[PDB]
Amino acid sequence: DAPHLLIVEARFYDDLADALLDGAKAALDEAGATYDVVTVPGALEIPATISFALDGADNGGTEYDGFVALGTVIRGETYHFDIVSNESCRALTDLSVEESIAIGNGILTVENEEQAWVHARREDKDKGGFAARAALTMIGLRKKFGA
Amino acid sequence: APHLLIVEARFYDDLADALLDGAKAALDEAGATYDVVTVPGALEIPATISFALDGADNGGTEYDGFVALGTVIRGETYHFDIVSNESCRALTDLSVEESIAIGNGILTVENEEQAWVHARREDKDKGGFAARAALTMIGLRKKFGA
Amino acid sequence: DAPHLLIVEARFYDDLADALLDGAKAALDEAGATYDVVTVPGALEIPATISFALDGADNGGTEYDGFVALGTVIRGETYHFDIVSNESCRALTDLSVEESIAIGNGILTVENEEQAWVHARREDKDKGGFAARAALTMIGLRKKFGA
Amino acid sequence: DAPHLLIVEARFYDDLADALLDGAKAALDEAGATYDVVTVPGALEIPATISFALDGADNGGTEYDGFVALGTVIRGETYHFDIVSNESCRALTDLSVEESIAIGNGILTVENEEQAWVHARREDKDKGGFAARAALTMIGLRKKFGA
Amino acid sequence: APHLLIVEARFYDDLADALLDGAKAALDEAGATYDVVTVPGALEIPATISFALDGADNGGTEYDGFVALGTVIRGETYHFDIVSNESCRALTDLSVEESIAIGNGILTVENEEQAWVHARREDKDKGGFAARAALTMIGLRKKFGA
Ligand SMILES: [Ca+2]
Ligand SMILES: [Ca+2]
Ligand SMILES: [Ca+2]
Ligand SMILES: [Ca+2]
Ligand SMILES: [Ca+2]
Repeated sequence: DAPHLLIVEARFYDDLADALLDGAKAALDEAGATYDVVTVPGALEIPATISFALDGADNGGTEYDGFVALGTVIRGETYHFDIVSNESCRALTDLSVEESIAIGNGILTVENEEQAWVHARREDKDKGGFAARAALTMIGLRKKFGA
Repeated sequence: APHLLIVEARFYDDLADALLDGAKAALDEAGATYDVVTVPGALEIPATISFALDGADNGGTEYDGFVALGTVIRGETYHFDIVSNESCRALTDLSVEESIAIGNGILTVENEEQAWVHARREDKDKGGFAARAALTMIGLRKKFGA
Repeated sequence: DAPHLLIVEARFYDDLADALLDGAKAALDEAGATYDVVTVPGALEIPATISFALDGADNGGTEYDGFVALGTVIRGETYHFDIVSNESCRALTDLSVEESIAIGNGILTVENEEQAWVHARREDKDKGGFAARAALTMIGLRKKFGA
Repeated sequence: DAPHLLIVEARFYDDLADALLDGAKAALDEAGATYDVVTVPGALEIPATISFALDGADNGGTEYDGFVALGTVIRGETYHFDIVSNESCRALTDLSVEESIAIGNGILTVENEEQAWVHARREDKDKGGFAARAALTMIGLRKKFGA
Repeated sequence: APHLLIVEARFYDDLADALLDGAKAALDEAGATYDVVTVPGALEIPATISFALDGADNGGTEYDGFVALGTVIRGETYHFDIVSNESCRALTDLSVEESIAIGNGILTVENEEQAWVHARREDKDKGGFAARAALTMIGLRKKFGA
């Protein structure tokens, strides 16, 4: 009965990811919703992962009620960052419309390493927390419309 | 009479009301009915409409059009610009893809001040214009027999 | 027998829109093509409008040979303009590919009122006319390939 | 038996376009491939044209083995150059994946007339020849995977 | 064992060799096999993978995953950010659209020096990471039973 979410986390900063993962798990537990957790090389692999789960569920696998996307992108000195942030947000959003699914977007786009934690921890910004609530919020509507 | 679905994203309850007020007014004045749901951000509006569309395919509410409302001010963080482009993009695509009437009332201003100059139905009434856009599209959608 | 296209115009500035429309109409008349005209609030609603026409044609509705999209986007003070410029273009481009249809893109993106007129007027740059001519060229290619 | 490609050229600057087309045609000649040439007014019209060709093939029309897209965008005064550059590239790439086709991308995006010649001329950068060759390369990979 | 298709876009033969080397090493180390095909630019990579997928359908090689390699060095012109943007965009979509495992090894650096820092396996081993990324995605793809 209680929604079972699939948390897809992209981690390069074990410390940071742990903050978001905790943040997301926090809000989810308080809401009393079960969940699994898979790990991917980067934010860009999050969409495909969700896509894998949907395909699996269509083959009798776990039929998730919603998904939470966690990851951290910091704009360093290389150009391989602005692209990740944009395209990940784009893919996730399209996937959400295309597959008519609930997806909490916790892919944080931070400038420096500092803001990464400000937004990471659940005590401060708790962006991982909002992601879960967003997910559940979306799961709620998804249910409401009986999609 | 057209039954619209108003999907709003709200972070600043206040600003969101000026917009929902505008949208609701415009729809009321045109004699259109509607339901209202809420989402945490502009980016979730596309998916919400998607749900409604799927839901209607399974005996759910058969909406005639949609009204998207939200506010995205460019502050300092980068999690603003991207939200603005994608929301607009996803909404536009959704409308073409599903061939549906969508009133785009997602505001993209530079500051809190410009937000109300667009929100309040006393000013630019962006919410009202969005609702009217929706109605316009619904009318076009019918005229063509889509 | 002669090409019949659907002019979809987004009109905020009534005068500018009349100028573009005059341009589009003059070019279409000159080639011997016919057309219907529908109005929408903004450039962003043109792709869907065309989408409506295509659907309606699949239901015994009007069968257009091509489309002309007319609109005027003036980079004002608000940031809500560069978005309309990009997406309208991208949305139209995709639609033309996705649906293999002839679309003259006459959505102007100008810096101000002055350039709007410089571009909208048939007497000057005639973008409405060029968009119509582009639609006609595309219809020609479309017929040539037998699509 | 030799590859037969369709060259879709966006033609605005006649001389540059001729250089470009000369580069492509020469590259296709040297490899023994044949080609048809169609003209559109802008780069944004190339993807759809290719779309028509594909639709026509299904309708008993000419079956092409690959496509060469030629065009020249020079960042000038209008803001309708950054959009054309990105969206045409995006549209073509998207089209190549979606339809699994061989497309040589010779749409040039240069800062000025001088660089346009440096790139367009077969005797220099020969971007037209590169695109025609890129197209033949993709046709080769296409046959290789038996697609 | 997994059989991958490495699609490399190569202009700078030296950098390409680095990435390829790094990718092959990471795949052999995991016991995965692979075929290598070469394209002119990063933008042809998505379509190449598309050809593979297509060919599989006709009794052609069935790949369990793909590794895309290329290096886009932002020069003095802006026609590098386009290639960089659209290739990353196209691969991400193909991975979602076809639900396949794709290791993104397309490098987007500021200068040549950085390319080598990312290309060399002794360094940031981006080629190896893309290959590893692909394996991970293959594992996950298996886990969910995609
Ligand atoms: Ca002046
Ligand atoms: Ca010089
Ligand atoms: Ca095939
Ligand atoms: Ca090891
Ligand atoms: Ca097979």
